[PDB]
Amino acid sequence: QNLNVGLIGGGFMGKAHSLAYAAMPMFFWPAPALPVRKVIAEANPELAAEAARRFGFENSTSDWRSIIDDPDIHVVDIATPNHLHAEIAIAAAEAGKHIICEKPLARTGEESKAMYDAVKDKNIVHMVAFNYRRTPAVALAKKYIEEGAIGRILSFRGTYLQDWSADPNSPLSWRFQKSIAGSGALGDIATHVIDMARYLVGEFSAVNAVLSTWIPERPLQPKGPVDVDDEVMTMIRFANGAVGSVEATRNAHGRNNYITFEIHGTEGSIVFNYERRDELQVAFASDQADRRGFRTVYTGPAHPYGEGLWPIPALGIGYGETKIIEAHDFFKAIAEGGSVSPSFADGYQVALIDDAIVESAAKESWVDVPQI
Amino acid sequence: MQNLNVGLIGGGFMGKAHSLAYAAMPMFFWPAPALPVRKVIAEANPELAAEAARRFGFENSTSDWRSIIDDPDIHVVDIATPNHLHAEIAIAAAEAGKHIICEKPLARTGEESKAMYDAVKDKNIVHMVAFNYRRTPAVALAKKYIEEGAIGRILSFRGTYLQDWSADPNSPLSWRFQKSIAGSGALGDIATHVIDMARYLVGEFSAVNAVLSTWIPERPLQKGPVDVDDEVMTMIRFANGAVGSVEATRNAHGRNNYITFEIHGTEGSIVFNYERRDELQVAFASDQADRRGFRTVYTGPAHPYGEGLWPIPALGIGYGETKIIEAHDFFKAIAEGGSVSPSFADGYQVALIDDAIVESAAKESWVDVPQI
Amino acid sequence: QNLNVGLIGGGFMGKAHSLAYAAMPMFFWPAPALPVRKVIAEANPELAAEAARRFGFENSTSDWRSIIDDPDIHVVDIATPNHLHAEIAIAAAEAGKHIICEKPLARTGEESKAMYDAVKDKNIVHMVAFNYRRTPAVALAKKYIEEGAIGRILSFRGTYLQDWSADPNSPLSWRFQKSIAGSGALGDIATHVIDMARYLVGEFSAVNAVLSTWIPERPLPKGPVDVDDEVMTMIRFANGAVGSVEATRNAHGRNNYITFEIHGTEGSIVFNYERRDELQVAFASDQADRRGFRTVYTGPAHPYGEGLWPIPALGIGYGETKIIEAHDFFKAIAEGGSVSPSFADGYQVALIDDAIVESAAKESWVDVPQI
Amino acid sequence: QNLNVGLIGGGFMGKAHSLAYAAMPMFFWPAPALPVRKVIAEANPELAAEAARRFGFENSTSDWRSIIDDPDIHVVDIATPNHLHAEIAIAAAEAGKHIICEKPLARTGEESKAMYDAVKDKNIVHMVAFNYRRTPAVALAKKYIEEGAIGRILSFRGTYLQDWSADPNSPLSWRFQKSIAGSGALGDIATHVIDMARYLVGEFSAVNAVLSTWIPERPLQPKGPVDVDDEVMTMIRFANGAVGSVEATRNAHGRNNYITFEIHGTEGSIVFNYERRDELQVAFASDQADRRGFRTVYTGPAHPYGEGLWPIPALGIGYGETKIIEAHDFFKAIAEGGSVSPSFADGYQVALIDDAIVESAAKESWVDVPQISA
Ligand SMILES: NC(=O)C1=CN([C@@H]2O[C@H](COP(=O)(O)OP(=O)(O)OC[C@H]3O[C@@H](n4cnc5c(N)ncnc54)[C@H](O)[C@@H]3O)[C@@H](O)[C@H]2O)C=CC1
Ligand SMILES: NC(=O)C1=CN([C@@H]2O[C@H](COP(=O)(O)OP(=O)(O)OC[C@H]3O[C@@H](n4cnc5c(N)ncnc54)[C@H](O)[C@@H]3O)[C@@H](O)[C@H]2O)C=CC1
Ligand SMILES: NC(=O)C1=CN([C@@H]2O[C@H](COP(=O)(O)OP(=O)(O)OC[C@H]3O[C@@H](n4cnc5c(N)ncnc54)[C@H](O)[C@@H]3O)[C@@H](O)[C@H]2O)C=CC1
Ligand SMILES: NC(=O)C1=CN([C@@H]2O[C@H](COP(=O)(O)OP(=O)(O)OC[C@H]3O[C@@H](n4cnc5c(N)ncnc54)[C@H](O)[C@@H]3O)[C@@H](O)[C@H]2O)C=CC1
Repeated sequence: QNLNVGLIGGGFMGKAHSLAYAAMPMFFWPAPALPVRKVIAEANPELAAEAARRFGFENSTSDWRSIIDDPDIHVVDIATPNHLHAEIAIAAAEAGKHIICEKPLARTGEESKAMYDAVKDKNIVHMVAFNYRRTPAVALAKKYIEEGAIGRILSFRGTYLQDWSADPNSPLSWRFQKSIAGSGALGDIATHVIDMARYLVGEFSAVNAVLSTWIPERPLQPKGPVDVDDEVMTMIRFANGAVGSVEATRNAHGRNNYITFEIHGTEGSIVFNYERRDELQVAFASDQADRRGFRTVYTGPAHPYGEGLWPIPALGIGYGETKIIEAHDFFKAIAEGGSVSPSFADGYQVALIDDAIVESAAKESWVDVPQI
Repeated sequence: MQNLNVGLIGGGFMGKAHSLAYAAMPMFFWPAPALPVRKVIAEANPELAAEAARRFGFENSTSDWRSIIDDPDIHVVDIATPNHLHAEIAIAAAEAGKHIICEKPLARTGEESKAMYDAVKDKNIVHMVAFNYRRTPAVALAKKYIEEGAIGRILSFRGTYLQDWSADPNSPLSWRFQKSIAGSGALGDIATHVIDMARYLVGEFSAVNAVLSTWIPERPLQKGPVDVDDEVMTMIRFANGAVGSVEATRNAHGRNNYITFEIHGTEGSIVFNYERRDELQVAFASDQADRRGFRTVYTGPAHPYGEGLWPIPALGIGYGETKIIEAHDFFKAIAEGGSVSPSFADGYQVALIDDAIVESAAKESWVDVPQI
Repeated sequence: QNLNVGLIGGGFMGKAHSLAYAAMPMFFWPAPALPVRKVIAEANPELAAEAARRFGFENSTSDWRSIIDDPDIHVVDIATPNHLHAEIAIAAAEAGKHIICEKPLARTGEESKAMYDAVKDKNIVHMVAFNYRRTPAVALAKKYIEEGAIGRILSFRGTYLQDWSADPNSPLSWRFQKSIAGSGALGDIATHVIDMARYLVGEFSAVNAVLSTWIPERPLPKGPVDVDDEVMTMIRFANGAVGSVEATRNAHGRNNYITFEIHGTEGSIVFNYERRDELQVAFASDQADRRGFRTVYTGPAHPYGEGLWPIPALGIGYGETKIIEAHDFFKAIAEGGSVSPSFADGYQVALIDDAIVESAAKESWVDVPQI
Repeated sequence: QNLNVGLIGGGFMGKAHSLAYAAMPMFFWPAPALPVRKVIAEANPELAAEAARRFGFENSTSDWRSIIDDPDIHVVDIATPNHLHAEIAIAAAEAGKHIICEKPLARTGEESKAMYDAVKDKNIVHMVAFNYRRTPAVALAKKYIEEGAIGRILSFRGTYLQDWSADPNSPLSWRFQKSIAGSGALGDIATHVIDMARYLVGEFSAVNAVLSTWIPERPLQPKGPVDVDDEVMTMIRFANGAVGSVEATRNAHGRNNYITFEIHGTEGSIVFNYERRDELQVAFASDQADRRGFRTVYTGPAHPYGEGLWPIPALGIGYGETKIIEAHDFFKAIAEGGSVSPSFADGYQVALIDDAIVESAAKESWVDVPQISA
């Protein structure tokens, strides 16, 4: 069975998404369904037609509403900047389309809520693209935790450290503009870590945070204001009694895409570093005392999703494989008439955690995270 | 834009990696040198062939590879079969005036490989052997440092390829363990990748001195004998006067896809580990005395091929990106009427090196490597 | 010149300190002064006598006051549990003796204050034994920072993760009893990280903390743990940087994992004591195609390198940190100078700990009093 | 019991040796015996007196013969360059002293044979100072192998890679002079790896090697010739049927004290890197399939020698602890009327391997390695 995709935005995530739709059935065969790259929307006709050629779409448009109104489109895939997520998803939901939307779901908790409300009562699959939790090593961590293999979780530490804008001469873009992005590091990269904490540990009860801006204006490439955070650090109380912290920054020289976590359980520990994403480190307390420590486990056929990936460990997982697994599970949900995680429910919950972090930093005090 | 019809022969492991490369290359390298059309796939029987076409997105399928050779509208023949069919298929393709990419090793013996070289060497066709690991961005970056003189003159090279997927004696007797099909075991299957790297980064081999080992002499079928090497180690004299060694094995517990090198130059060193392929390690002698050592460099836009890959370092290179780069350079050679490296000339030189290694092991002496 | 040492405590730190006194001049020659292991005190005569023979002291005693009252003694070295730090240090200061005291300085801010007040108007050398800041790699980090090589510091992350007590059957030693220890992970190990932060970044302005006890009772029949197993705190530095420190006794796979990561405007530095020979430094100024963390092995080219091993990676262990400590302590004494960290630093750390405890109790930011 | 030590030479090993004697009882208590730093010899009386003060020796001399002839000296510790090991050890053995000698035992197999022949019938403890095998990680690897925990050994790889002389302006010290040193990288650093190979895998059956000199002259401490190898690589056939190789060099930028090995067994693998000596990496085939790989094990109380070292893993092993452990075992053998490994027998076997490597390199052929009993 074919599912006709309408992809809105042909930039960085347009590419990664197009790769996923091209490759997914090659990896996961027989596929839950066959993606058809039907129409791509971009900001003007020339951009759109060029994107269609590059990414292999059958049609282009400069008006995304023409995708919403097309009765032959089954999936709407939102790959635009954060300011258009809600308007597009809400239209798509009203037209009864399945939706994958890039993170953060929207710019604020309130805007995210409207998207969740728009889908929560329809029999459509809705997904927020936190692809990093589908790194096989992160799925392997989940497996170990659910089996009890590290016991009860005490403590979680999570980072997302980057440096692509660590230079003040690096130009202003929508990622530095509150009106567009909603927040800086918090929305752009801390949300990936937060989803990861929710996935592996559980729901957040409360946060206590500090937001920092290090580079308050950038050249327009003549300068404009950066009115978002460059860096966030937050302590966390988890609803199950665990404690933790998350730190994200755009200003860590030497750190490129350093999404990490360290989890301490009563019977073991798990460490992950996405810069070496093929590896998961796991220390089991039950190891004999003279041979006890972290094992470096390379993901392959024996680990979650391994049947759909490469025939030996360390043949190498890249960014693409994570989007491929994401597309697979999205399509599986559609084909099976089920739901997928993370959904717009997960999207909205994160946006509420973001609001709580901002409020916490403003008031310099603990803030309870409202639940869903 | 120029569209080239590909006939792929084999829909196994490399059939998948190759299909991914043909679907993805234009998305990464845009504007593309030419657009691959997945036109026909050949497999061992008609049911296999049709299923592989559905899986890998080929328009047509056949159980007979000759029908690809004889089809005037196929521009590219891509040989992804086991080693016993490389020569017959490439020689047919050459005679039909097709561009050819052939999986490594080029064939089972030096003499088979020579017949393939002789068939293409005086034709105006692009011919390539699929030593894709040299197109890991980290390896291309190593080449850049070297050719720039940034580590000075090369003194010594150490290369490995350590695996463990058949380290269990109950792993069965596939074609890779059968000399009549494979030609050799670890030597032809995995040492050739390291030998190609050594030729690319250091230069031509002058002599070798080797030991071949078989640790598991019989396996279950699907009982039968293993008549190839499980492991090879060889010393090398390079024609430029550097020294080195290469070691490959199927029997190193904990080693998954551990293709590595370490190069010592007069002014620096380079160390590469494919299990962490995003990284190149480089130590420059020119560093100030109190801040000298190996730098871990993560590949991205600033490094070779980076313009066609991901927007920041450590977003993550996998196996697929190496095949995408290989496909890009193959197609660029075709579009531009040039040649590509490594070619059948390279494939044949490596077959001669393997033969010299076998001779060496048998005679327990240094053997000069014949030049093509 | 000889400096006569009176060492109080013959346990773990007794052994490390005795090693430092025995080895320091072999390493740093000519030496600032020659340590004489003159008297070791222990808790009873037989322990003391055995400790003097094991550690090579001229004399033993089962009464630490015999050291204070011995006019031959130049140096009092306090290697007892935390409850005796204050009374011993104060008596030694009143006797005009140079003092090194193990961390934490005392059990609380107030007890620490008494120790500081006893030395602050004197010119004796007083030192608190935060020896991890004298790992050569950490001193290297300080050098890079002071040179401006990573620019201005924005952010600090520090850990001390251990697991020696992660098993609930691990017994109720003095480190788990508030009356003796003062606090748990916070006093015992987080203080090393706080010291490193103060050394590399600067003074703490405010803290916001959470304290956790995971294992509330232990075999002595059992008894209650009334200290923290784990602490995490956010930090505002006086200079405007931000950071955090995390320490725990409950991290399976982590043995002596005292680490930091510093983000400056022109570079980053990472250190991991479990691989203490290494310092990781990333300079923004690296050419754009060869930029990232370089792993620097400490040796002759690096701070303290003239007194250590002749090549990098010959190997620094725990003892070398203590030897360097002793070296600088004795150099201060012999020149009539002061040493860092002093009891001023020890007391400042003790104020930071009190602010951390207070912060955790009140679940709010607390300003750190300055001495 | 007190054992009087006469140390000959107060250079770099003088210091590490003096540390071992001063510290060993603090770590391993009760001690087998108490080392006494009685007399140190150096090459002139001013050096000797200065060394005695630096290293805490009671007495000094400029004539090491006065240590041999001193009836109150129990232990002779030879820490000179390679050219004096033999003359000193042979005189100490004839005088009935216990002996620890620095590696390599002597300059050649023949000279090493003389040393072994002088001790093998005497009732003395004799030791060659291959201290790196007493890194606790390496002792741990021995434990795993002897237990059968990685099965039968198929393959061994060892390196000793350094760069302290990778600048050709680094001066022509004795280490670059064949007449003093006997060989370059081979004798100075490959011998440590060869000892580990013997200890962990077994005896060598044959070798096939290449020796390289990259920098053929250096400034004198005007220039002189370097007439030793900078670099060695050798393939190995082990007597038990395992294969392997060893590589050592003075010319590897970024490598400081990179003594490593990788061992492949039928049921697991072991990897060690001295630049991170606190760690041993071990991969067990028996791990469940979804949690299988190299474990990074930090050495401490649970591991060999752990009762004498630090109370938790990763408090930190440095070079000195290896010398302490070495002195512990040496004194233990003296105190118990026993012997220790590696002895002059082992020293001589290594010198024979070196000779075979040299010969192999010159003939470009496999050379069988004689056993010390031949
Ligand atoms: N899951 C992940 O790992 C990542 C997610 N993201 C998210 O993906 C989304 C897109 O980010 P990037 O692709 O990096 O941004 P980008 O700036 O590379 O591309 C966004 C594209 O949106 C197009 N666009 C703008 N207005 C439009 C309109 N009215 N109609 C059609 N197209 C329009 C632009 O022309 C541009 O090409 C963002 O929400 C971002 O937060 C971004 C990077 C990674
Ligand atoms: N460059 C690299 O990194 C790698 C290269 N290789 C090489 O690729 C080649 C294929 O290896 P794999 O894909 O691993 O083998 P495979 O066994 O996974 O697949 C080979 C396929 O060839 C098909 N085949 C056999 N006879 C055929 C015929 N007459 N016509 C059409 N198809 C036929 C089989 O049905 C099978 O599906 C080999 O030469 C191997 O050495 C393999 C793995 C990796
Ligand atoms: N890296 C570092 O700087 C470390 C510092 N420490 C600190 O060192 C101090 C001692 O710790 P450890 O040596 O590990 O404890 P420990 O329990 O090993 O030894 C303490 C010794 O003090 C002795 N003692 C008790 N009362 C005494 C008295 N009245 N007179 C003489 N001796 C007495 C005990 O008999 C015991 O042998 C503590 O303040 C601790 O916080 C401990 C470990 C490491
Ligand atoms: N086990 C290990 O890890 C190491 C072993 N070694 C070995 O230890 C030995 C000494 O090497 P280093 O200490 O590095 O050399 P060095 O050159 O630092 O010291 C040698 C000392 O021997 C002294 N000496 C020379 N002739 C003498 C005489 N007739 N009487 C008394 N002393 C005399 C010299 O004055 C010099 O101070 C060598 O055999 C070397 O191969 C060296 C370094 C490390």
